Amino acid sequence: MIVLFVDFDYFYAQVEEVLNPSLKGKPVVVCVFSGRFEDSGAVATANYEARKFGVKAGIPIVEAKKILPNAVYLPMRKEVYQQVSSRIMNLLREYSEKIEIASIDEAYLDISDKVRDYREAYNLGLEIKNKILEKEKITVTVGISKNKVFAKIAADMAKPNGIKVIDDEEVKRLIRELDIADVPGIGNITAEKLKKLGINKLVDTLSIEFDKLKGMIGEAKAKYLISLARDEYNEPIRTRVRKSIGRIVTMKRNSRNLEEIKPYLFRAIEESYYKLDKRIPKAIHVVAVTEDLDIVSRGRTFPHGISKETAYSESVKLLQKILEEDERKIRRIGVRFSKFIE
DNA sequence: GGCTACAGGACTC
DNA sequence: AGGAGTCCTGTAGCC
Ligand SMILES: Nc1ccn([C@@H]2C[C@@H](O)[C@H](COP(=O)(O)OP(=O)(O)O)O2)c(=O)n1
Ligand SMILES: [Ca+2]
Ligand SMILES: [Ca+2]
Repeated sequence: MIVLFVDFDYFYAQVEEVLNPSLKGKPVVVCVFSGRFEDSGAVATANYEARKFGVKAGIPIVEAKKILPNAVYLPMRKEVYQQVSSRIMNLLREYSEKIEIASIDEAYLDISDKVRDYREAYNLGLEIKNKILEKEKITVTVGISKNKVFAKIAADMAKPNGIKVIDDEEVKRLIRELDIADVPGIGNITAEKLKKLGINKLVDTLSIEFDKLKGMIGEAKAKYLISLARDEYNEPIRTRVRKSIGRIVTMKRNSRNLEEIKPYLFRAIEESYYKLDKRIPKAIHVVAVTEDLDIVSRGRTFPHGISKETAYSESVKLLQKILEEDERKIRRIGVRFSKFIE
C-alpha cells in the first residue's frame, strides 16, 4: 500500500485570511467565545504568525490577549470553514476513489492503483498542492508512506506548507528512533503510562511482555503499538460515515436548577436537529460538564427513531437523572444523537 | 466465557 | 479552561 495524507495548514485562520487577505502577515486567532463575559472562551486555532509567540489551540482567549493584544481575534465561523473544506475534499476525489476523510481538514488517499513508487507519489503530492493552492488559495501539507499512521507522521514533520515521504527504511529508523509520544493516538496520559513502564520508542513494545503492556494501556492500544512496531500495521483507507451529531453550550451561570438549564438544553436540541438534517437517530445522550469541568452523561436508545418532541421529553428525564445521580453543579449542557436509521 | 447496552476515559483535535 | 466527534473499556444483565 502507498498512502498520501493531506492536512490543510492552520485551516480556520487560513480561510479567514482568504475571505480577508488584509490579514495576511499579521497574527490571527480564531476563537470560541463561551459568552460568559468579554473574552471568556478558548482559541480554536491560530496562524503561524500567532503561534510563534505562543498563542495556540486550547489556551484561553484572555491568556492569548496578554501575549498579542494587537493580533486580530475572530469568532469561529464553522459553517464557512465546512463549505471551503467540502470543496477541497472533492478536488482530492479527482486523484483517488479510495479516500478517507478524517476531519474537516484531513484526508487520506490510497494511491496504490495510481502510483508505482515513492518519488512518483511525491510528484502526485506536488500536483495536489498546486491544484488546491490555485483553486482555493489554501496551503496544505502532504505526507506519504506505507500506511495511514506514517503518512500522518510525515505531514506532522513537514507542516506547514510541506511535502514528505517516509520510505520503508525511514519507517524502520522511526520504529526505533521516534519518540513514541509522536505516534497518533498516544496522548499525555498514555505517554506517561509508557514511560512509567519503560517504553520510550515503538521498538520497545516488542521486548516487554504483552500482558504487562496490555495491563497499562489496554488491549487495543497495545495491539496497535505492537503492530506498528513489527511493521505489520496495514489498516485500509475507508470512507468515514458520521456516527453521532450533537451540540453543547456554556450556560451564563453554573446551576442545578432544572428550569434555568432547560432553555440551553432545548436550544442544543433545536441546533442538533437542524444539523441532523435527514438523519433520524434511535439514541440520545444528554451531556453535562460540571463546574469542576468533569463530563457526565446519560442516554437512552429507542427501538425506533427519535422525533424532536420525544427528544425534548427524553432529554429532560436524562437531565433529571444526572442531577439525581451526581451532586455537582452544571456549567455546560447539551445533547448528542446517534445510531442513525439505515 | 462471551455477547450486547451503558457511562466514563482518552484522544483527535 | 470551547466545542465536536471517535474508539475503547469496565460493568451489569443475559444467553
Ligand atoms: N483543540 C483544538 C485543536 C485544533 N482545532 C481546530 C479543529 C481542526 O479542524 C483544526 C485543525 O488544526 P490547524 O489546521 O489549525 O493546525 P494543525 O493542523 O492542528 O496543526 O483546528 C480545534 O478546534 N481545537
Ligand atoms: Ca489537522
Ligand atoms: Ca491542519
